Amino acid sequence: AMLYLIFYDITDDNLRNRVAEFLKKKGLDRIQYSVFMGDLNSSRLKDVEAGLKIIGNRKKLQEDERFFILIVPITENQFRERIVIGYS
Amino acid sequence: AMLYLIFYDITDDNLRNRVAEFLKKKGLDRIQYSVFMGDLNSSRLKDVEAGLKIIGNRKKLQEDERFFILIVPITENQFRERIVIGYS
Repeated sequence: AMLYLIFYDITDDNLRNRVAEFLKKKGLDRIQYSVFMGDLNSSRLKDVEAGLKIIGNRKKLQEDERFFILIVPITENQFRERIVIGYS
Repeated sequence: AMLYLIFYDITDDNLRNRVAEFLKKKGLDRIQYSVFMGDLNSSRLKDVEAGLKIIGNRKKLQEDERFFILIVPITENQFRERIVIGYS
């Protein structure tokens, strides 16, 4: 199974919490408030994608509202090469 | 030069705008409100990292404030394999 990184930007608190809860239930590792990672085969990737699409299956109501999820395959080595920047 | 994906979660509007402006000036391609990508060699990666750290060189003032940037190497093929989910 390939490793995936999942990043999201969801302004609605309710929808964001649904996404976080869903990804946790799928067994993905949470690495930041809005970032998860984990291994997914074809079946599990399809389930994740379908669930996330259902959560986003609505219309935006205000121009500054965002709902965006990016799922990208990565390798363990690439993840080890990551740079994380925070307050310092 | 390796391709990088840059995701961030920055609640302060001023700092977020400084990051977006900086990454644009560095020639990275913007792919979402808070996501960029592009090729960086060692020299250019170091400059990007140093600049982003300077922008984050302060102390958080309220518990729900976040400043997080993740830089990860990826390949063009991995990016072509990405899944993007939005409102639908």
